Amino acid sequence: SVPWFPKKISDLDHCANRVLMYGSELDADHPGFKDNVYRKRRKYFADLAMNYKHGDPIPKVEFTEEEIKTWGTVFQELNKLYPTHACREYLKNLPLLSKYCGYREDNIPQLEDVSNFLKERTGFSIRPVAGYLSPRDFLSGLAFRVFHCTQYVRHSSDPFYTPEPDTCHELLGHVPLLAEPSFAQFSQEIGLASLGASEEAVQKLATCYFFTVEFGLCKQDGQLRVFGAGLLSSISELKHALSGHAKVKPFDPKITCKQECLITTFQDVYFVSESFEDAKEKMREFTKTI
Ligand SMILES: CCn1c(=O)[nH]c(=O)c2c1nc(Cc1cn3c(n1)CCCC3)n2Cc1cccc(C(=O)NC[C@H](N)C(=O)OC)c1
Ligand SMILES: [Fe+3]
Repeated sequence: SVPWFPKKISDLDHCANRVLMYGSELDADHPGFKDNVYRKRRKYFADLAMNYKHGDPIPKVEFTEEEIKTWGTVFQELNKLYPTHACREYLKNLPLLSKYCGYREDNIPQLEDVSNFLKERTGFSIRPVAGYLSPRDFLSGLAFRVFHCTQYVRHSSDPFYTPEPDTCHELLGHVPLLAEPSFAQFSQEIGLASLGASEEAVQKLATCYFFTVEFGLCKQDGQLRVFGAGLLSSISELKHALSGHAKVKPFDPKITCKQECLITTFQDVYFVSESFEDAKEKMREFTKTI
């Protein structure tokens, strides 16, 4: 029996509010685990996502100057690295987001503006998410070109805190590539493949997603470049990825899906896609077997 899956974009209303672990219930090792002010702020962001329904404009948020500063610091340092690290598709769309969506050191972009930009570019849109979803539900969003996005900012105490996604990771890591048609097609086809798929096939697709969309490397004009959003929002690992101290394998779904996804350290291995079009072709061949 096929499990329930969303049939239209508004059906994600019934997936999105199935959060297994809420964004306000912080990890024990979270930098703001003892910060009562930060906890209330996270509960505010999580209620915004919980009350969101498809069709709504995404609520616009007044970030605090503390939150702006944290973004600014991350923004400054990553932008020094992008020209020598990021893939050409990333570098092409970043300036368009500074122009149209307010990407500045002194301004955190709003998800609604970014979502309206993505809709025009690739038909991708944003949905604020109140915490961790099952891989089935999270990936099911991509089937309708919906990216479930966190809206909160990481704790100001530790601005290089990379384990959980925050809105800095979404905006600097994911969005510039969701504005690229070839990548948007690749992402959506992961989403389509998981709709009603077995729990086994969902987990394999999630693992391929992790080592492409989140931590992928690609070869361009003979060079290794970064396109994974988790690398593009992590100063330390972005540098580590294109250094000679990291192990690298070609992207191959049948081998890639066996790799453990690490959470609290650098990845043990990164997979290199030849291009987004080729990765998409490899996933097409792979999904037919699962
Ligand atoms: C396909 C796998 N996947 C999934 O099955 N479900 C998701 O909901 C999900 C996801 N993949 C991303 C997107 C993502 C995740 N990461 C990065 N981008 C950048 C590198 C760090 C991890 N999400 C959305 C999401 C939203 C909110 C929280 C978490 C979360 O991982 N919380 C930390 C930890 N899980 C936790 O709850 O406490 C131990 C993830
Ligand atoms: Fe991510």
